[PDB]
Amino acid sequence: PALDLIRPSVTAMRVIASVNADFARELKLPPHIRSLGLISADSDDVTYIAADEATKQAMVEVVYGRSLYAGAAHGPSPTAGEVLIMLGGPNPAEVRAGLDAMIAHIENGAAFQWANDAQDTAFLAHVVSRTGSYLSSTAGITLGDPMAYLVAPPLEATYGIDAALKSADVQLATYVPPPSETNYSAAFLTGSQAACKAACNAFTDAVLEIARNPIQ
Amino acid sequence: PALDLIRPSVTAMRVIASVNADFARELKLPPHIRSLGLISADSDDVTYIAADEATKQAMVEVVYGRSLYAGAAHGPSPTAGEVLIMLGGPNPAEVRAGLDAMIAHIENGAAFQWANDAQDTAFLAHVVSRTGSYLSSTAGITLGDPMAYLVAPPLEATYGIDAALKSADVQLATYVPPPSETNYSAAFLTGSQAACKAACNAFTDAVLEIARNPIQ
Amino acid sequence: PALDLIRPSVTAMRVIASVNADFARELKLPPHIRSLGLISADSDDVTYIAADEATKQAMVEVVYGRSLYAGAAHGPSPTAGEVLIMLGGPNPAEVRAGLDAMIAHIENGAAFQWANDAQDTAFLAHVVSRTGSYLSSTAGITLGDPMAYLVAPPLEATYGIDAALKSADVQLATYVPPPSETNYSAAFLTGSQAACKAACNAFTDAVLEIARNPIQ
Repeated sequence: PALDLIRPSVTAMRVIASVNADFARELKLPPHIRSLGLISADSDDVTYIAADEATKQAMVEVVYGRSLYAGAAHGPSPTAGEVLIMLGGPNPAEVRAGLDAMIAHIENGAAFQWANDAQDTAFLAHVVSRTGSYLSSTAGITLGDPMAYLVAPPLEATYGIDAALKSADVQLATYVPPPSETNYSAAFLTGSQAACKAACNAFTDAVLEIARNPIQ
Repeated sequence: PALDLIRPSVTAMRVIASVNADFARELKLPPHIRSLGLISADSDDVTYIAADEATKQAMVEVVYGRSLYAGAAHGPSPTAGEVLIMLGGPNPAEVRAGLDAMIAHIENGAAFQWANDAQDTAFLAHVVSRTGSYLSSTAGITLGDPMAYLVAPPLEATYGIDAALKSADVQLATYVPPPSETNYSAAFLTGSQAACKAACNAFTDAVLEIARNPIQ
Repeated sequence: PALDLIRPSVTAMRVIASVNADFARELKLPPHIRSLGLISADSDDVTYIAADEATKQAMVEVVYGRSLYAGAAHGPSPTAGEVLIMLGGPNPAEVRAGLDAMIAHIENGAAFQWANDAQDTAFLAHVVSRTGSYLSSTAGITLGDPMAYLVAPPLEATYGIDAALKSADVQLATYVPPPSETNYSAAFLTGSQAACKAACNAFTDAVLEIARNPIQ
């Protein structure tokens, strides 16, 4: 039913203890990063948040992060999900700690929710109370500060973003207009933590409203 | 059966009477445009034509217009369809008039047609007799002049475009090679109205030919 | 079962004996190329290899080559497959010879293989012993030299590329990170022919390993 959590899952994972020199150059890895952890999951935004959480729980940084066209439900294989994260580290131990943190946060952390009882529409309104290096890489987001991670289908997202910015003391840090590779739209809002929560609640109310009466 | 109209439908709609300042800046809205109408439908090109028709029937202009990867049949939700149009206006009344025009033209206007009796292949060959601001935004298209809107799968489209340019007194204004986000290919042809109709008929004949015997 | 060949098929084909002048200009065709062969198939990489083989078997060159978003299984129509190749030639005879070579190599040539018995995961590890103009267009690849064509889902591909570069005397010529329009990842490796075969075998072993135990 509406507001129930969609539980994402890790679909594939591997650790490259020592990345090949040639491939390392093509990947433009810093000198210190010669160990690489690969992970794929069926939910892109939840995974992006987990990767960022990983850069707080270990000596890792995101080397690569991209989502798939049309999402997991139209993926080329079960191992693909709709994302691939490559975490880089100085050694296999740090990489595994990072990956462990990613697994924990993909299975029991930030999660999309059903916008309706029909369960054909999904959205994400999540507060990252303390951003790590990854999310703070984005222009407008400072390392350690909080943020609201808002994701929804094109129209729900546009309406909801406007509705969030009017509900709390927050600023638009990054706006990803529709479509993303997955055909969703996304926004990263900044400000106080309590304010970000507020924004998330207003976002949710907007998406649910459209879910109930999509055409007024 | 072949040549039957595919009837598209509006999947979601909303009006933002007064857009948030911050969001307005990120959207780069002109000073006069502070009211915003959002609409999503299951057919991208038909919707693009409706939006353009709207800029003739009201004091609106298209702020944003983009289609989804792999189309409506592989959309993330029923409200997404495969397009989102954001119409901008000076006030909610103009925006609603624009949206009303969009609805009318999405339900009873330009429409794709089945290329075969199997109904697994679709195309669009439509004459926009008088283009509005939106379509005329495209390089080569003058405000008010006519044009042929041709859309078909990669090969059908390439063959048909060539076939249209040989059938009537027309020029290639814009060519969108495959794939578009929806995996179709498209062309906007220019010239006299009667000539555009001619181009549409030759386009159709080419697509049907391939539909009957795809491999000669 | 695992390692069985996926047999691709041509989905649509046509020859334009004499391309329209206007369209020819928009396509930026060289003066000598005024005949054009169009072909679409359900497998993009196999088709890219066939097109390249065609530039060896006839006086043709690839005018256009692009794949579709989310692949054949989520294509807009059966004629679309997931690729469109436009071969350009000086006359219809050369174009038809090129197309004949493309058909033969799409039906009985380079072919993806199932990574698992479930047959939900596919990969490509193929040695092009003598590259033609098309593949050698890519920076790092010399006309006539050999190469390994490696393709797999995001994680399988990353792991396998690293694994290939460690298995044989080869260099990374081109790396296409995930996702491609089809949501796969790809690599073109260079070096001796025997070495390329080696790389293909190590690639395959890596993809199969992940297929058996995707999460270690």
